[PDB]
Amino acid sequence: TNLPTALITGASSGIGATYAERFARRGHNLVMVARDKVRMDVLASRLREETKVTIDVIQADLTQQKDLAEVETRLREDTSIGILINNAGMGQSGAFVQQNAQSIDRLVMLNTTAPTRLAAAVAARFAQEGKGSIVNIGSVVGFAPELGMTIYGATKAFVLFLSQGLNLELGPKGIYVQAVLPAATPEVMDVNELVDAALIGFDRKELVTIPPLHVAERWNELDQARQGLMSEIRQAHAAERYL
Amino acid sequence: TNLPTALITGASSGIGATYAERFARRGHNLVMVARDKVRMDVLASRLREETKVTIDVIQADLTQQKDLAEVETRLREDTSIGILINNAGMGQSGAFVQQNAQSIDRLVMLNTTAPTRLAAAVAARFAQEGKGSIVNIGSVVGFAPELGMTIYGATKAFVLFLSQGLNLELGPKGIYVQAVLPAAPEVMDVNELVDAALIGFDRKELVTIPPLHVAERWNELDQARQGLMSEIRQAHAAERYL
Repeated sequence: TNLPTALITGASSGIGATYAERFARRGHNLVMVARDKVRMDVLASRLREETKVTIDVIQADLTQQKDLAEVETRLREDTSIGILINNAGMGQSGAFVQQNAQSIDRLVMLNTTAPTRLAAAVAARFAQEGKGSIVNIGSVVGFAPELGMTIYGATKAFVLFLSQGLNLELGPKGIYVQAVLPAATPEVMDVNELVDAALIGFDRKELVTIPPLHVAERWNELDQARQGLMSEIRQAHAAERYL
Repeated sequence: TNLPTALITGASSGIGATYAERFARRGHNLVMVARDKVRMDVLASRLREETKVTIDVIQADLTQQKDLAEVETRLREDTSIGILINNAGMGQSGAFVQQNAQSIDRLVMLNTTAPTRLAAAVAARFAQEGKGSIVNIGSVVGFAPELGMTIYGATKAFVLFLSQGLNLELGPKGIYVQAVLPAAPEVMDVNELVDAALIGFDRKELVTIPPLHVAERWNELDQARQGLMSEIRQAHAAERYL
């Protein structure tokens, strides 16, 4: 059976690097995309020797239009790429009043605009072939505006909604769209634990995978509450409490 | 002084124009920001005659870095502006496979990056003065990925989270942050929607959803959200993942 090549963003460290290591050991060829080329080459050299798979290393600053369009083109034309890992370690630096226009641009671009454009690059080809996987790395911060990471959490709420919408749109076409929601990473989770758990959901083709969530029912309750709100949407007139 | 000036984006038609009309009749001076200068000038000329308030008209394509930076600068330096209406009529054209990189750029910029940057322009000054209002125009589509407007609804889910986070961050400093969520075949009158949103604005309501028939549904949804975070145990993966 064909094991498809996986393109992974932010593949130089953290979740991206661990995803590259796991897929290489599984037998997948890789396309590693990251701004930090030095760490990518170190990791790629080790994975080539250990796993004998093919690894192409692309240096790219996805806040650049030039670099992002080049990665988009690779996803569109490389028919061997059947897996896209939308990963970005880009977080928010402190409070909202400390953000400047430039850091907001980069934060939204890396966590929202770039993942959406990459999914659009493979969506048309995945629909042609009737197969493919899009794994979007969100965060549980998208559920918690109380944590004080306002812009970052907002981009993660974006990524979750994007995954839910892409599933309903691309699912019937044979495309698997997964949302992975790591914890804010006071002992936190090991990155090996996190990615191994995310892959257990990937193999089950789970749509929303939240490794740090103790009660899986909590998600379904939130989804039910969401759909329960939409059942009371009557667009003809405003509610009486506003009259 | 007295009634603070309100800056309104997308003020050329729809919700933005209706907001401009309501605030002008209330006695607020306006700063109207929109790409369509012709419709802004028609509306501004009439509102000047009817309401005698001051209206400054700024033509701005908020997908341009130059134009957006100018509106940010005006928000930082004009101390009379005490109200920001983050409004954008920008929607999505059909399905996701039909979206191109350029339309995605503009959709996210107008509905996500620009409102966030405009709020950042007033946040520091509003905290200085200890007062001010930020009204973010979201949508109920942010609750419904089933409607097939994936990117648009995603930007609106962004806007809702931004409002909730800005409330908890800027609220204690005296800043009011409101999220207004209009609906997406009989639709609602735009006058009803803005009149309903302003009823919540005067109550300083944090989340105003005019088309929501049962207000409790929102509180239940927010409770369900917090219930999920209460079961987040970050030390180890859940047992269901080995």
